[PDB]
Amino acid sequence: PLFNSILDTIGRTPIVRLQRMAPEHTSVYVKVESFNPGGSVKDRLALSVVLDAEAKGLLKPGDTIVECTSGNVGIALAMVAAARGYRFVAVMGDTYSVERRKLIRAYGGKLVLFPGHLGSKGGNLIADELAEKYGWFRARQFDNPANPSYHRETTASEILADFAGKRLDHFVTGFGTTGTLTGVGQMLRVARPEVRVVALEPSNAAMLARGEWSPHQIQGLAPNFVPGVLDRSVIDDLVTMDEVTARDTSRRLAAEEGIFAGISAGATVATALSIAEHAPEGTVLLAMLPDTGERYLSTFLFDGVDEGSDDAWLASLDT
Amino acid sequence: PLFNSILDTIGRTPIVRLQRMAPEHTSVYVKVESFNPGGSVKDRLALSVVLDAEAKGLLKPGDTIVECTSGNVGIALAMVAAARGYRFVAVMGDTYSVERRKLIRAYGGKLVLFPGHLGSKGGNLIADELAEKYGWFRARQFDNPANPSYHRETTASEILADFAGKRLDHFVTGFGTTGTLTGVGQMLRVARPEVRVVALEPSNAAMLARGEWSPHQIQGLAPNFVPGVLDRSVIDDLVTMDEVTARDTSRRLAAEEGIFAGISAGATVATALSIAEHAPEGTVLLAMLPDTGERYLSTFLFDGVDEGSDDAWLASL
Amino acid sequence: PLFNSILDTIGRTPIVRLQRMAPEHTSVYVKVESFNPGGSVKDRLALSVVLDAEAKGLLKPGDTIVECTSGNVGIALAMVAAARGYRFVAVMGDTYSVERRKLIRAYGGKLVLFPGHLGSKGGNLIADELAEKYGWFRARQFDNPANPSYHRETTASEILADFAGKRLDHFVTGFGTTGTLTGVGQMLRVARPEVRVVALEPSNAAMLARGEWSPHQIQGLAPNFVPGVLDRSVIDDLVTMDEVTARDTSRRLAAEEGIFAGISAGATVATALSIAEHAPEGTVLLAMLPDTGERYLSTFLFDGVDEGSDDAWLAS
Amino acid sequence: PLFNSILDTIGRTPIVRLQRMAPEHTSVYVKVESFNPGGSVKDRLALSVVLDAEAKGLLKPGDTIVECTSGNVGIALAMVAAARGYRFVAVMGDTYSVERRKLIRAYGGKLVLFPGHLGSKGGNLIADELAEKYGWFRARQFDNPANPSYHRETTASEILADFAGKRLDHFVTGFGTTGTLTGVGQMLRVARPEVRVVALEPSNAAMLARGEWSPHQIQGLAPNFVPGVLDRSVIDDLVTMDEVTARDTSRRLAAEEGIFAGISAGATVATALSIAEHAPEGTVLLAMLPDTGERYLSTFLFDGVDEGSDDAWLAS
Ligand SMILES: *Cc1c(COP(=O)(O)O)cnc(C)c1O
Ligand SMILES: *Cc1c(COP(=O)(O)O)cnc(C)c1O
Ligand SMILES: *Cc1c(COP(=O)(O)O)cnc(C)c1O
Ligand SMILES: *Cc1c(COP(=O)(O)O)cnc(C)c1O
Repeated sequence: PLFNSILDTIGRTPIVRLQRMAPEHTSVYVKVESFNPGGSVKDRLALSVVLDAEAKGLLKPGDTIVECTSGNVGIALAMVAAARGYRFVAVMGDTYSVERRKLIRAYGGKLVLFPGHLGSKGGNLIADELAEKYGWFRARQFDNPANPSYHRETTASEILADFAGKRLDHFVTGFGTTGTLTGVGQMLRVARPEVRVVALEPSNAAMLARGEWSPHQIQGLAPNFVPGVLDRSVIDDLVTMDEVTARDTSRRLAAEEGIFAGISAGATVATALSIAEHAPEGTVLLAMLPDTGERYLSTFLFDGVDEGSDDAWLASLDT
Repeated sequence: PLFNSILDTIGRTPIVRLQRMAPEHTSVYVKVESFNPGGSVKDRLALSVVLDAEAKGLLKPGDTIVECTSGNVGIALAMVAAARGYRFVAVMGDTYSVERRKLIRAYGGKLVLFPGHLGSKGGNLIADELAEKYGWFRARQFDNPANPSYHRETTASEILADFAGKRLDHFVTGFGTTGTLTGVGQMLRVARPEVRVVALEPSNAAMLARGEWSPHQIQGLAPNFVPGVLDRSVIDDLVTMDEVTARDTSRRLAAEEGIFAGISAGATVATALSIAEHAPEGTVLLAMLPDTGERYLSTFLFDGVDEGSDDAWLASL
Repeated sequence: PLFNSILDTIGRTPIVRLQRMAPEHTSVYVKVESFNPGGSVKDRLALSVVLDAEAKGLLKPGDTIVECTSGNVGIALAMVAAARGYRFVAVMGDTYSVERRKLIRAYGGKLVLFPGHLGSKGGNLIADELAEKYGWFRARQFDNPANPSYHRETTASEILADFAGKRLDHFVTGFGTTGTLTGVGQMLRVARPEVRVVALEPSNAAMLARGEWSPHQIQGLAPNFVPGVLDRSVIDDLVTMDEVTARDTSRRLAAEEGIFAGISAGATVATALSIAEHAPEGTVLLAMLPDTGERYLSTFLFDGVDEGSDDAWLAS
Repeated sequence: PLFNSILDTIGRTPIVRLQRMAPEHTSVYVKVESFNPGGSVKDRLALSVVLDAEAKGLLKPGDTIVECTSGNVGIALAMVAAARGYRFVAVMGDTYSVERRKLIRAYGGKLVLFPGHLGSKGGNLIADELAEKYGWFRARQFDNPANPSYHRETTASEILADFAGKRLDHFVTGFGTTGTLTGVGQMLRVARPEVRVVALEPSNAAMLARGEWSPHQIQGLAPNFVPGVLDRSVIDDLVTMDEVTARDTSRRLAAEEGIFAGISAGATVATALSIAEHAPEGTVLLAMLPDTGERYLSTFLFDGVDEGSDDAWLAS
C-alpha cells in the first residue's frame, strides 16, 4: 500500500450506485474518473502513452513532450511529465479560460498560445511543427493505440471485475479520443456480449450518425473529426444528447447525490436515466463520469447559478 | 468491488514517496488527502459528524445542517448532506472568494452571507442563531469529538498499516480544527512512540508557541483561538512556517513531483524538508497534504503566474 | 472494507514475483489461487455456476447440487452450498485421498463414491443419473459456459490490470475444465495478442497433443475427454510436463520462495522456468498456481520426505 | 498491483458477516486470518519478529532461526525464513502429528524430534541450547514486543478502518502468546473505549482467572504460563469456553456459513454467540478466526467423520 510514485495511483477508480436519481425499478451505477490524481480519465492515456514511448525508446529522461491541449489531456500530460521528469509544452487557443491555463503552469508546463480563431488545428499543426523542429515527442491522443490499450487492460478490467456474477445491461459513454469506448467496448463485447454498449454524441455534433458537427459545450466530447483509434463496430446503440440536458443532469448529480462531475459526465448520466425510464424491472446501467466538476466553475455549467446570499430562501422559512 | 454510496469512498487515501524533492539520505512520504471525493481532508470530519449525529438521534431524514465555514469544511458538509439527503446551510462572510461560494452551491448547499469583517466569531453567532431559531443541527467542527475520533480510526490506521514493520521517524502536520493532529497523534503515541509528532503553525500566527495570531495565508491553518477538541500533550515539536516558503514548496511539489496540493500542504512538506536537511542518514518523514491545489487558483498560490504564452523562451538554441 | 458474505472474498488473488528460482535475466511471476477461501481456483467456477443458475431460476435455496469431482470442485461447490443455503452431493472416485473427503464433509457436503478407473467420464454419468432420479441440479463444469466466463471477467481482469503498462511475455497454465485457459486466453488475445498462451498437459496424458490419456498424478489436470468449454485456438504453444518434475518443482517453490501450492502448480512453474532458461533477456512469464499444497500431504508430493528427525544433519 | 514477495500479502485479512448463525436481533462479524499465506494469524508475528531482528541487526543473510513449535508459529516462521532466505529449525515432540512435521518440511525446515513428555519448556530449552551453542536466532513469541506491535499496527488498523462510523460493541478473542489481545486491545481502548474486549480461556485452563492450567484441546490457546507480552488492562470480560462446544461451533461455521476454521475460531465464535443471545438489539460483535480448519483433519475436530460413502443416506 505504500506508493512509490503518485502515478501509481492512476486507475482503479470506484463505481458507485446513484441513490435517488434513478427509477426505483432500476439500478444506475456510475464510474468516477475524477478519483485519478489528474482529476480526469485522461490520466490513463497520458500514463499509457508515455510508458509505451519509453519502452519503445521514443522517450528518454529529460525529453520534451508537446500536444494540443483542449483541456484534460494537457493537464494529465503536464502531471505525468512533471512526475517522471519531462518537460511539457501544450498549445491552446488564445481564448481559453485562464484557469485551464494556470492548471498547466501548475505542473510546470511551458505554455504557448496562438490566436484562438485558428480553429484548434492551428495548434494541432504548430504541435507537430515545433515537434520535428526540436525533435519533441507528440502524444497523438487521437491515433496512439496505447490509448484504447490502457482502457482494455485497466478500465474494462475494473468494470468487469466489479460486475462479475452480477447483472449489467447497459454501458454508457461519450467519446472524445474514443479510447474509452473502444477499449471498454472491445473487452465488453467479448466478455459480456449481452451488455449494450451505448455511445452518445452531442445533439448538434452528431458526427458519427449524421456527419454533422457544430461547436457544442459538452466539453471533452465530439471533436471536429473522427479519431483513427475508433472502432465503431463496438457500438450497439448510438444516441444523441442535448448539451443543456447534460449540463442540468450534471448539476443534479451534485446536489442530489454528492458527486461533483463535469458536463460529459452529466451527458452520460442523462442518457442512462433516459434508457432507465422505460427499461424493464431490474435493469442495471453503468455510466462513465470522466472528470471533476471543479474545473468548470467558469463555464456554462455554472451559468444561471446564484452567487449572493439566499435571502429569498430564508424569507420563505418564516412565512 | 462496487460501492453503494459515494461516501463509502472517503478515506483510505494514498501515501506516496517524493521522487526528487528530498535529501538523498532521507525518505519523505506524503499523504494525499485530495483523493477524498470532496477534494480535502474535511471529508472525514464531515462524514464522522453526520454519522455520529445520526447514531445519537440528532439527525433524522430531511433535517438540515448549519455551519459557519469559509473553506473545505463547507464543501465537505455540503457534499455529505447532498449524498445523505440532508439540507445544508453554509454561513460565511462576503469577503471570502466567489469560487468558494460556487463550490458549496454546486452541492446544493444554501448560502448565508454576512459582513466579512464580522469575522469567524461573528458568523458563528449567526449560525448559532439560525440553528436555534429553526431547530437545525450544528456541526461544531472545533468541538465535536467525532472529528478527531474519525482520524483515530481511519487516517491513523492507514498510516500505521502502510508503515507497519517499516521505518518512520517524523509525522508532520499543521492544524486547523486540530482534529488530524490530535487523532493521529493519539494513535501514534501508543503504536510508534519513537515517531516525532511535528505540529507546525504560521509564523505570524504562532498561536500556541507564543500565543499570537494574525491574518496569514496558509488557508485552513491556526484559527485565532484554541480548539476545545485539541490535546496538546500529543505534540513533540512545535514549529513555525512561512507562507511564502509554504507557497513556493507547494509550487515545487506540483512542478517537480506532479502532486498539485494546497498551501497548507506546502507548509508541511516544507517543515518536513527542513528537518530532512540536517537529519541522520536514513531518516523517514511523513507529511500531510490536506487538499487539492485546484481550488487555489484565485489565491496568492498563483501570485505572478504567467497567464499568457512565453514565446520569449521560444527560440533558445 | 467489511464484507457481507465469505463468498465476496473470492478472486482478486495476488500475483507475486519469484525471488530466487528464476534465471536472473528473466522475471517469473506467479498467480496464487490458494488465496481464494476454498483454497483453489475452483472457487471461481463454483461461485459463477451457482450465481448463473440462480439468475436463470434453475437454482433456489434449499435445492440440491450434485457434481462429479476430483476434489477441488467438490470443496468449492460444497463451500458455496454451505454459504448460500444449498445441499451438496459430490460424486468422487475412491482413488482420491480421504483428506479430500473430509474437506467436502467439513462443509457439510454429501459423498458418493465410484471406482476410480472410470475417471471423470464415469462419475459424470453417475452424477447425471442421480440428477434425473432426484431432480438435483447439475453444475456441469466441463460444459457450463459460466466457468470460462467468470475467468474472462475476473482472473483475466486481475492479470491485465496487474500488468497494465508493463512487460508480460508468457502465460503458463495447465487445464482440467479448461476454463482458466479459455477465459484468460480469449481475453489475452483481445487485449494482448503478443503474449503467448502456454498450455501444458501431463506427459502421459496428452489428450490434446496426441489424443491419448492415462491415469496420472498431476491432480486437477487432463480428464479422459476434451471439455466442451475448451477453445483450442487460444493455445500458442502446447507442451508436456512430467509429473515428477512437477512434484519436485512444487517442493522447490515451497522451500525456496515460501509459496506452498499443489502439483499442477509445480508443473506450470516448471514449464515457465524451462522457457525462461532459453528466453531472451527481460522475458516476463506468469504461471497459474491452482491450489494450496496443504491438501497434498498424504500424496506422492510427500513421497519419501523425511518424516523423521535428521539427527545426522545435527552431527555437524 | 503486482506483489514483490509473498510476504507482502501478509495481513489485511477480510472481516465477514455471519449469515445464519447469529441471533437476528444481532450482527456477528468474523476476522478470517486463514487468508494469510501461512494459513494463520501467526504470519503476522513471524514477519514482524524477523523484520525487527533484521533492523536490529540480530539477523543477517544465511542466519538460521530456531524455535520449539508444534503449532502455527513454526509453520509461519518456516515460510517466512524460506521467503527471506534464512534457515529454519523446528523442535517438536516425535509423538506429534506426522502432518504438522510435513508442514514444516514443505517450507524446507529442518526437524529435530524429542521426547513428547518433555514437550513444554523442555523442547524449548533444547532449542535454547542450540541457540547459544550455534548462535541461532530465537523468536521469543511470548515475550517479543514485536508480536503485539504488529497487531497494533495492522490487525487493529484493519478492524478500526472497517468499523469506522459503524457500530461495534464487542471484540472477542482467545490468547496464546496474547499478542492479538494485547495489540488490538491497546488500540481499541484508545479509539473505541466503549468496545468491550472479551478474552476467553478454555474451561480447564483458566490461567488468568485463577492461575490454573491443564492440557486441553483448543489448539493455539492457553499456554502453561502467563506470557510477558500480555497487558491485562485491556480485558473487559474474562470468560471460559468448553472445548467441545468450541469444536462443535467450528463445525457449524464450516457447514452453515462456508467458513472453515480451526478450534480456537470455533471457541471465539461460540463466545460471541453466547454474548449475543441476551444482548440488546443492534449489538455488533467481531470475533477472531485464528486459522484454517484444513490443518485439523487429524484432530478431534473430525471425530466420527464417517469417511465411507453416504450409501445409507442415499437409501431414502
Ligand atoms: C477525454 C474526455 C472524454 C472522452 O473520453 P475518451 O476516452 O477520450 O473517449 C469525455 N469527457 C471529458 C471531460 C474528457 O476529458
Ligand atoms: C482542515 C484543514 C487543515 C487542518 O486540519 P485539521 O484536522 O482541521 O487540523 C489544514 N489544511 C486545510 C486546507 C484544511 O482544510
Ligand atoms: C481445476 C484445476 C486445474 C485446471 O484449471 P481449469 O480452469 O479447470 O482448467 C488445475 N489444477 C488444479 C489443482 C485444479 O483444481
Ligand atoms: C496463535 C493462536 C491463537 C492465539 O493468538 P495470540 O495472538 O498468540 O494470542 C489462537 N488460535 C490459534 C490457532 C493460534 O495459532
